[PDB]
Amino acid sequence: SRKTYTLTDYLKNTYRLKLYSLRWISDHEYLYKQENNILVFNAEYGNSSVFLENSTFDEFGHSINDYSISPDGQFILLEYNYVKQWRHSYTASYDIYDLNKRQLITEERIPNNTQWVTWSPVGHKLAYVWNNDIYVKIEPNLPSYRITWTGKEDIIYNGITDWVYEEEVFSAYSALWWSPNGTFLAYAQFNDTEVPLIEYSFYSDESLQYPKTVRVPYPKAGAVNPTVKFFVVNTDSLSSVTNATSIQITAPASMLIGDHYLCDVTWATQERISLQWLRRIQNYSVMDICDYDESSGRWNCLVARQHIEMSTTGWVGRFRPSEPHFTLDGNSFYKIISNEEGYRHICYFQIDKKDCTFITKGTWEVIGIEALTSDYLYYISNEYKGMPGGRNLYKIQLSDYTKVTCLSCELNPERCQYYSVSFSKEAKYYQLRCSGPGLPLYTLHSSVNDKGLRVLEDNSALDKMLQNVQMPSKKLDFIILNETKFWYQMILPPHFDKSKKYPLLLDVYAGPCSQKADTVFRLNWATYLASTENIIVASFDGRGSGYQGDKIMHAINRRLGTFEVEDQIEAARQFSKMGFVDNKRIAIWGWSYGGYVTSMVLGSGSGVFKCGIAVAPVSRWEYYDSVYTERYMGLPTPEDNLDHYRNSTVMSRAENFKQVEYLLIHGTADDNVHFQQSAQISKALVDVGVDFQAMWYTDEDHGIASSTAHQHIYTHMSHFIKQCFS
Amino acid sequence: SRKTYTLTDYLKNTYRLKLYSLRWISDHEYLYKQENNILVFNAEYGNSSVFLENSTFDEFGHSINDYSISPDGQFILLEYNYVKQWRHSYTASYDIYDLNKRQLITEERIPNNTQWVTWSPVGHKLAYVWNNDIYVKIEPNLPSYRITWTGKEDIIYNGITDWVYEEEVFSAYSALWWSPNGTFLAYAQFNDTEVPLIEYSFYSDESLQYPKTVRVPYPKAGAVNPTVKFFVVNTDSLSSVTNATSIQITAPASMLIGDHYLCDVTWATQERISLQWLRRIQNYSVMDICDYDESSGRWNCLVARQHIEMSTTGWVGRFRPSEPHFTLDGNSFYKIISNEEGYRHICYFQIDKKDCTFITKGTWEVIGIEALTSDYLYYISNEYKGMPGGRNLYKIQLSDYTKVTCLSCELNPERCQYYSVSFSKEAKYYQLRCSGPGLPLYTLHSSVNDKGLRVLEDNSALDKMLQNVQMPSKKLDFIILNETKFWYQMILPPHFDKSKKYPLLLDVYAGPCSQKADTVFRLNWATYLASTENIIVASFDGRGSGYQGDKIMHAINRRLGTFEVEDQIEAARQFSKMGFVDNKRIAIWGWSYGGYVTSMVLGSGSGVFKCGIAVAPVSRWEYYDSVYTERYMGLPTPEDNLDHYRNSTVMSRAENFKQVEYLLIHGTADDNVHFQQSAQISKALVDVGVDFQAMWYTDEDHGIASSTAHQHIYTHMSHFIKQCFS
Ligand SMILES: CC(C)[C@@H](Nc1ccc(CNC(=O)[C@H]2SCCN2C(=O)C[C@H](N)Cc2cc(F)c(F)cc2F)cc1)C(=O)O
Ligand SMILES: CC(C)[C@@H](Nc1ccc(CNC(=O)[C@H]2SCCN2C(=O)C[C@H](N)Cc2cc(F)c(F)cc2F)cc1)C(=O)O
Repeated sequence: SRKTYTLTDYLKNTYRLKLYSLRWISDHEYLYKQENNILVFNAEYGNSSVFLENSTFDEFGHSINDYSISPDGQFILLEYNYVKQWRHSYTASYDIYDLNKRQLITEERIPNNTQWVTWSPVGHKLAYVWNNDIYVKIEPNLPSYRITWTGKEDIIYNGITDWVYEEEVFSAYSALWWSPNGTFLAYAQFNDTEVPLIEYSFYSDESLQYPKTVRVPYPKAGAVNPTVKFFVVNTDSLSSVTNATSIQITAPASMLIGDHYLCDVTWATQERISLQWLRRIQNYSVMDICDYDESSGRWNCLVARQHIEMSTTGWVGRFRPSEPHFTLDGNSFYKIISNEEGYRHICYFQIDKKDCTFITKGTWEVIGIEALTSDYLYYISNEYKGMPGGRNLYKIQLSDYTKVTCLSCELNPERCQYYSVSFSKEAKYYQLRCSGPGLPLYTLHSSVNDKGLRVLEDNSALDKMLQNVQMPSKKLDFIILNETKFWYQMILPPHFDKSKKYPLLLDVYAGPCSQKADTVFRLNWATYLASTENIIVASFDGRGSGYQGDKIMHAINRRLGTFEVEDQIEAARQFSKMGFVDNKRIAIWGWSYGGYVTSMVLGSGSGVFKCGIAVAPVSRWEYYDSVYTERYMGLPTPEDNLDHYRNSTVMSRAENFKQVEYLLIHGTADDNVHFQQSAQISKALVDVGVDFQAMWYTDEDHGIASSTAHQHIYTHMSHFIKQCFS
Repeated sequence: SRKTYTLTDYLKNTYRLKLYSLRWISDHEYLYKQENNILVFNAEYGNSSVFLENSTFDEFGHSINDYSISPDGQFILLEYNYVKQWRHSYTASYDIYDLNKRQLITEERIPNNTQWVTWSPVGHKLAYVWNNDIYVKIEPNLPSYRITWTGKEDIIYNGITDWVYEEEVFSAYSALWWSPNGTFLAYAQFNDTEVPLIEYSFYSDESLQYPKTVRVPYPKAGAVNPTVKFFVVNTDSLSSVTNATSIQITAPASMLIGDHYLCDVTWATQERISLQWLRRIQNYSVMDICDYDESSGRWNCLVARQHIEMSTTGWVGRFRPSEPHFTLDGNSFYKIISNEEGYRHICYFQIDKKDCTFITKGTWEVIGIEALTSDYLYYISNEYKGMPGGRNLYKIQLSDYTKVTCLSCELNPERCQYYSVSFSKEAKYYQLRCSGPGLPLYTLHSSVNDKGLRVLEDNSALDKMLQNVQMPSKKLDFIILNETKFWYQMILPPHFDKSKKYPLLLDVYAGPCSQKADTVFRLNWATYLASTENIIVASFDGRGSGYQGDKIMHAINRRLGTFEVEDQIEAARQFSKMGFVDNKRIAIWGWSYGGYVTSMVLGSGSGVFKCGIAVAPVSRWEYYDSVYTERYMGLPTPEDNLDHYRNSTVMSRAENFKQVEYLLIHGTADDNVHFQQSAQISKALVDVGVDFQAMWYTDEDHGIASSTAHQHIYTHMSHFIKQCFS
């Protein structure tokens, strides 16, 4: 009777998880693919018309993957030649197709090898970066206009984020920001002139005779940072002036004093724009609100309009200060910030009234400000049931702060405790995402009544297919320590016997403001081991975890590589004295930050573990970029915290590895955690004379994405864990 | 009773092998260290005086490792700051000490960071290369003279060999050649301008933040070769002319036609110099003999003086055409060359009489022309007992070629069958090196009587220390195949039972003109496994082995990666049907070329093996340098043998790896077999979905020399073999 979730049922991915990714084109209309054609749904009654045919693109000669329709619904952009670079950066070519005249444009097209292109919020104005310069077309068929000329590769990035501004701050490539009615366009430029490079080898296919040395700007902690500058241009007169005039916003003076960054820039009104500027020591940021001048033509920022935002126990925000959310008029806004008790709640500011008013309280951080009508503010947070990995949607009335209504609570909390959401334009309709504990369920809701229309995807298909197979189970809970409760979880095998000795495996990522303890239902490697192998996977959230207040998340400021690693072991301890946790067989594995921790853990004399696996792990903080590292360690100099970068290195513990069975794995083309860190980890043990299992993956970046490598790694880990155990 | 040669007794090296490395300063005097001081021995009676004190160098402030005394015995050069680069290249600083006035020189010293320095054969003239230029000092304290100014790093090498000219042709760095009476000096220059580079990462100690990208000129097979040029200068008038005039020798025309090299240049007389020039297709070389002109001042080469030397079945020579050996006058010489039957015997040439006369015959190649008095010619060869790995010294009389006397035959062939030798100047005394089968024995002999004076080192110390431990044993022999006998050998365990099933391990290097079957007595990793683990190590010489005629060595010309790999397995077969060779447990491991073979072997469908280990193995010949590769494969183009580079790639066999248990190991800073080859080997299996054991060694060059890495690797191999077996 029945089999289990094997490696193959995993790797080859037999059990599919149907989504329903849609994009609203208005306030009551969105677009949803259907494999062949692309239907256009009507938010309300759902009278699904067919927007664009599928066969209308066979004879294209190219392999097309993405599309982008302007507001006008008059042009579809076609993406192909996708060449991943970093996390979100990609270089490809695009073709514009005129929807109305049912014909494909031909002359004055977007250059091949572009870097980013986009529609403006309204109107089909196309802005784009190519060869590191910003060109803009008012009309598709018409020529174009170069807003910059200074653009010099791997030096001056116009309209696009360099390496570090991508991964750590914006988590995107798009360094341009269109204005509400497509009248203004604001970009961000970076002089990487003195920014240091990190070279390495790429080997391509067996045919390449001489390897290629990839050099890319990358400020490893304490090094030089690419100086930034912000501008704005009038996309209207640029067509009839010759050289489009590009006015620059500078300051804040509180930022000019030294090394600065650029947190999150967002418009408020057609002539009002708010820019958040962070300091290198990320405890002090300042938000600026500048408007447009009809006389002077310059963007002025009346000093009595800024909102200084500081932190006495660390950095500012979760991974950057959250984006403001202005009201319609544009003189009032809402930004999720750290409060007194250290919980992140929607403070309501005024463009001149310095202070604010938190329109929420308690011991439950708020996740994000989704929608904002001059009636309700639909946000997400971990309040219901009290748990941190519990995502829900609440709609607080802007007039009375007692009027706070949950919407995703009782939809079926027997199957849902984790959400996120997609709204229409005027937010007259929203699409909820139930991603756990049970199977994901996407559903539609009308806003004026907050009533549930219908079910867009119930996964009943996948579901019936899991009754034929003995799946595991997820016990998510908390343990008490130092008077505070910390959250962990266990992917328990089927037919769980709490009286027999089992082998444990700690799956730890646990990096600052993370969360390894949530109701999220995933069918990953954890799911295989738990079922087929009978190895209990477990993740613990300790003294650094986010979404649980600042007292928990900030307790690692500057002490990175101490508590979040101790707590892990202290956790491993708490499990030992639980019965089924067969002391003589406990494991710990981690990827990325997870590998780093899993590295400090092994070299602790803990002896709690028999073996361990670290994938692309950090091992000395000078080896990672500053915008992330400096935020949790200050500067690597004796005047700051250099003493600790040196204490928290996987290398100094190399000696205590003699007991364990370490297994290092690393992409030899990792843009993120440079192979370097792992090149020193090995050489560490080689010098201390300690055998260990090495395994490199050629050309593989930080995620060891490639189909083959992916299937490969998780295989080599299965052979390992099911050795060190069964 | 007794233990065995464990890993530790190996790695930590407990059992030492006393040598007796000496250097003759004349015809009856040499220098031999004594740890503290440095004694000077008298070749004859042996009345050992003490040359230089040890304490005379305490207060040196530096760490000194080497010394070099001029002929004059008037100056000692002191080496320190040794920075290994490649195989023989090294960069360090040197201090000259005046022996007579017992004082150290101070001003006008050798610049720090020099690249090579040397005494002339007579007189204390110092020639040296620094920053890629050739300077020469007549006197130590006096200034110096720059013979070149074109010297530009990683482009123009004056007085020093680039990467490829070091490893494959000269096996040295010294690209200058002093003339007999220090009157002339001849250098070799290299325009590496178009020579391609091979970059890679070096990571240094944990402190380096940004890795360093090592770029070095290196012509991988079929690429561009660094064009060479040869000169000569008058070290006498250079002191009194200003710019020392540097006359160039060009041609041969047979060489100007296309891509050429420079085999081996050697003087004959104060005004006679012979230069050997090879073609890119290494089957055709030409030796030139040019003299000095008193009128014209130019070095002329009367065409009727050259000695064309071609090969119809391969390249010319063993790894380069052997060096000529002229007679005193300088009009007659001896060069070991391939003869009719294809055996390398001392042909005797005349500077004008085109042909020659072989003063030796038979089925035993000659190793080398050691000494040459106008009486006898003391060479080495594998004639005695008929075996190939049998080295001995013979002294054939120049007047009668029947007068051929062995000297190292009966000294105790119960303990000796392998030699090599060090002669005095006028060869009035020679020091023999018995390196196998039993313990090494160094001894002295007088030449005028060829009588054995005394024993310089008998190893009786080490010896007595091997009676307390059960050492293995070495059965060296041959097997018959295709009517020809091929040589193999077995490092058999103690108390060998030829009736019980044992596990075998093929230790194969077997590359062109190599020898894995010889009477050499070594205490390496093989010795550990054989004893303690009871795994029978074995090496086989097949269809490519040298020292056994051309019919055996040349049978792989252009077919590299076919017979020498087949024969290996065919050999593995011959062992299987021998009893103790437990079929269900046979291994094969190889380093460098050895790993390559051991790679082709695994992917053969042979099924003969259960597992295998390859260290820094070649895996596609485009990945190695041309001067070595082109010699055994011609050029990688369809007009030559490109078709076969592609057949002989470890990658195409990636599929047949599913059965075996491959284990790849490779230095990540290998100047020789670039990590590249192994980066493709892995990616090969990753794509065919085949689990394998990877293990890289950071910064380690081709030999994984470093104490720690060395101990490490051989450990990781012991865990493996003693798993795949015991
Ligand atoms: C291991 C795998 C499953 C997957 N893990 C992973 C874990 C968490 C997240 C969520 N990201 C965020 O919330 C935001 S906000 C600013 C950018 N955020 C980031 O996390 C950027 C960091 N550079 C991520 C990172 C940190 C390290 F310390 C490190 F050594 C390597 C790294 F890649 C994404 C990925 C992965 O790493 O690709
Ligand atoms: C494996 C270890 C013990 C040891 N093996 C090794 C084997 C043989 C020799 C002796 N060399 C000679 O007689 C002459 S003459 C012209 C230069 N000769 C050479 O052999 C030059 C070749 N380039 C050597 C070589 C290197 C490689 F990396 C490779 F894959 C293949 C190769 F052939 C030295 C070392 C080692 O290579 O480090």
